[PDB]
Amino acid sequence: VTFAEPIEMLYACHGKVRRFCGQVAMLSDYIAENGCNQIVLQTIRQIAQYFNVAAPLHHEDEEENFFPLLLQYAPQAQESVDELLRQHIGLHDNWAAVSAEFAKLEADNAYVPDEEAFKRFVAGYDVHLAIEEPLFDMGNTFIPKEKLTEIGEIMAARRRK
Ligand SMILES: [Cl-]
Ligand SMILES: [Mn+2]
Ligand SMILES: [Mn+2]
Repeated sequence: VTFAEPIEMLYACHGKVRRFCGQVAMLSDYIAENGCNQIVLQTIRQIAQYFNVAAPLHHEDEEENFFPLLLQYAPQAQESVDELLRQHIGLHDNWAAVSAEFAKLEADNAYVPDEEAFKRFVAGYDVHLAIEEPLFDMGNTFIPKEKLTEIGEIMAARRRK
Protein backbone atom coordinates (compact mmCIF):
# COMPACT_ATOMS: atom_id res chain seq x y z
CA VAL A 1 0.00 0.00 0.00
CA THR A 2 1.09 3.59 -0.82
CA PHE A 3 0.18 7.21 -0.02
CA ALA A 4 -1.57 7.16 -3.45
CA GLU A 5 -4.33 5.31 -1.56
CA PRO A 6 -4.40 7.41 1.63
CA ILE A 7 -7.28 5.56 3.30
CA GLU A 8 -5.53 2.25 2.72
CA MET A 9 -2.51 3.90 4.36
CA LEU A 10 -4.54 4.99 7.39
CA TYR A 11 -5.75 1.35 7.73
CA ALA A 12 -2.14 0.10 7.37
CA CYS A 13 -1.11 2.31 10.28
CA HIS A 14 -4.02 0.84 12.24
CA GLY A 15 -2.57 -2.62 11.61
CA LYS A 16 0.62 -1.40 13.28
CA VAL A 17 -1.29 0.15 16.20
CA ARG A 18 -3.11 -3.18 16.70
CA ARG A 19 0.11 -5.20 16.61
CA PHE A 20 1.85 -2.99 19.18
CA CYS A 21 -1.25 -2.82 21.40
CA GLY A 22 -1.33 -6.64 21.31
CA GLN A 23 2.22 -6.61 22.63
CA VAL A 24 1.45 -4.08 25.35
CA ALA A 25 -1.48 -6.30 26.39
CA MET A 26 1.01 -9.22 26.84
CA LEU A 27 3.68 -7.27 28.69
CA SER A 28 2.67 -7.69 32.31
CA ASP A 29 2.22 -11.42 32.12
CA TYR A 30 5.35 -11.93 30.03
CA ILE A 31 7.41 -9.97 32.55
CA ALA A 32 6.01 -11.87 35.49
CA GLU A 33 6.75 -15.21 33.79
CA ASN A 34 10.17 -14.37 32.33
CA GLY A 35 11.43 -11.18 33.93
CA CYS A 36 12.20 -7.90 32.18
CA ASN A 37 14.62 -9.72 29.87
CA GLN A 38 16.29 -8.51 26.65
CA ILE A 39 13.23 -9.56 24.61
CA VAL A 40 11.10 -7.25 26.79
CA LEU A 41 13.59 -4.38 26.46
CA GLN A 42 13.74 -4.75 22.65
CA THR A 43 9.96 -5.00 22.39
CA ILE A 44 9.38 -1.90 24.49
CA ARG A 45 11.96 0.06 22.48
CA GLN A 46 10.06 -0.71 19.27
CA ILE A 47 6.67 0.16 20.77
CA ALA A 48 7.99 3.45 22.06
CA GLN A 49 9.51 4.35 18.66
CA TYR A 50 6.09 3.84 17.07
CA PHE A 51 4.09 5.84 19.65
CA ASN A 52 6.62 8.58 20.17
CA VAL A 53 7.25 9.24 16.44
CA ALA A 54 4.92 7.47 13.97
CA ALA A 55 1.62 7.65 15.80
CA PRO A 56 1.62 11.46 16.11
CA LEU A 57 2.18 11.67 12.32
CA HIS A 58 -0.85 9.37 11.78
CA HIS A 59 -2.94 11.58 14.12
CA GLU A 60 -1.80 14.63 12.10
CA ASP A 61 -2.85 12.91 8.85
CA GLU A 62 -6.33 12.48 10.37
CA GLU A 63 -6.63 15.95 11.97
CA GLU A 64 -5.10 18.05 9.20
CA ASN A 65 -6.17 16.22 6.04
CA PHE A 66 -8.49 13.27 6.25
CA PHE A 67 -11.16 14.41 8.74
CA PRO A 68 -11.62 17.89 7.16
CA LEU A 69 -11.98 16.35 3.71
CA LEU A 70 -14.37 13.73 5.01
CA LEU A 71 -16.56 16.46 6.47
CA GLN A 72 -16.79 18.26 3.11
CA TYR A 73 -18.45 15.18 1.67
CA ALA A 74 -20.08 13.69 4.78
CA PRO A 75 -20.96 16.46 7.24
CA GLN A 76 -23.03 13.96 9.23
CA ALA A 77 -19.66 12.69 10.58
CA GLN A 78 -19.11 16.03 12.46
CA GLU A 79 -19.91 14.78 16.01
CA SER A 80 -17.91 11.64 15.48
CA VAL A 81 -14.92 13.61 14.20
CA ASP A 82 -15.18 15.97 17.15
CA GLU A 83 -15.15 13.03 19.58
CA LEU A 84 -12.21 11.38 17.83
CA LEU A 85 -10.24 14.66 18.16
CA ARG A 86 -11.07 14.75 21.91
CA GLN A 87 -9.89 11.14 22.08
CA HIS A 88 -6.51 11.92 20.47
CA ILE A 89 -5.69 13.95 23.58
CA GLY A 90 -6.59 10.89 25.71
CA LEU A 91 -4.46 8.68 23.49
CA HIS A 92 -1.48 10.98 24.02
CA ASP A 93 -2.00 10.99 27.78
CA ASN A 94 -2.38 7.20 27.91
CA TRP A 95 0.80 6.82 25.88
CA ALA A 96 2.69 9.17 28.27
CA ALA A 97 1.72 6.87 31.11
CA VAL A 98 2.90 3.74 29.30
CA SER A 99 6.12 5.56 28.33
CA ALA A 100 6.79 6.38 31.98
CA GLU A 101 6.43 2.64 32.94
CA PHE A 102 8.80 1.73 30.07
CA ALA A 103 11.44 4.19 31.40
CA LYS A 104 11.08 2.67 34.90
CA LEU A 105 11.61 -0.84 33.47
CA GLU A 106 14.69 0.36 31.55
CA ALA A 107 16.10 1.94 34.73
CA ASP A 108 15.29 -1.00 36.97
CA ASN A 109 14.66 -4.39 35.42
CA ALA A 110 13.23 -5.65 38.76
CA TYR A 111 10.42 -3.06 38.59
CA VAL A 112 6.85 -4.41 38.52
CA PRO A 113 5.08 -2.19 35.94
CA ASP A 114 1.61 -0.72 36.46
CA GLU A 115 -0.61 -3.12 34.54
CA GLU A 116 -3.44 -0.57 34.64
CA ALA A 117 -1.39 1.81 32.48
CA PHE A 118 -0.99 -0.92 29.87
CA LYS A 119 -4.67 -1.96 29.99
CA ARG A 120 -5.92 1.66 29.82
CA PHE A 121 -3.69 2.29 26.75
CA VAL A 122 -4.88 -0.85 24.89
CA ALA A 123 -8.48 -0.17 25.70
CA GLY A 124 -8.27 3.48 24.61
CA TYR A 125 -7.12 2.40 21.17
CA ASP A 126 -9.75 -0.32 20.98
CA VAL A 127 -12.48 2.23 21.69
CA HIS A 128 -10.99 4.77 19.30
CA LEU A 129 -10.45 2.45 16.34
CA ALA A 130 -13.98 1.07 16.61
CA ILE A 131 -15.36 4.59 16.20
CA GLU A 132 -12.86 5.72 13.62
CA GLU A 133 -12.64 2.91 11.06
CA PRO A 134 -16.33 3.34 10.02
CA LEU A 135 -15.42 6.87 9.01
CA PHE A 136 -12.65 5.48 6.79
CA ASP A 137 -15.38 3.47 5.05
CA MET A 138 -17.52 6.62 4.78
CA GLY A 139 -14.53 8.32 3.21
CA ASN A 140 -14.11 5.58 0.62
CA THR A 141 -17.77 5.95 -0.26
CA PHE A 142 -18.19 9.71 -0.29
CA ILE A 143 -14.86 11.39 -1.05
CA PRO A 144 -13.99 11.89 -4.72
CA LYS A 145 -10.98 9.79 -5.78
CA GLU A 146 -9.03 12.86 -6.96
CA LYS A 147 -9.50 14.61 -3.61
CA LEU A 148 -7.99 11.51 -1.87
CA THR A 149 -5.06 11.49 -4.30
CA GLU A 150 -4.54 15.14 -3.30
CA ILE A 151 -4.38 14.50 0.49
CA GLY A 152 -2.21 11.44 -0.21
CA GLU A 153 0.52 13.73 -1.63
CA ILE A 154 0.42 15.90 1.50
CA MET A 155 0.65 12.89 3.83
CA ALA A 156 3.67 11.51 1.91
CA ALA A 157 5.53 14.87 2.49
CA ARG A 158 4.90 14.79 6.26
CA ARG A 159 7.24 11.74 6.49
CA ARG A 160 10.20 13.64 4.97
CA LYS A 161 9.96 16.43 7.61
CL1 LIG B 1 -5.74 6.93 15.52
MN1 LIG C 1 -6.35 6.33 13.28
MN1 LIG D 1 -7.46 8.75 15.30
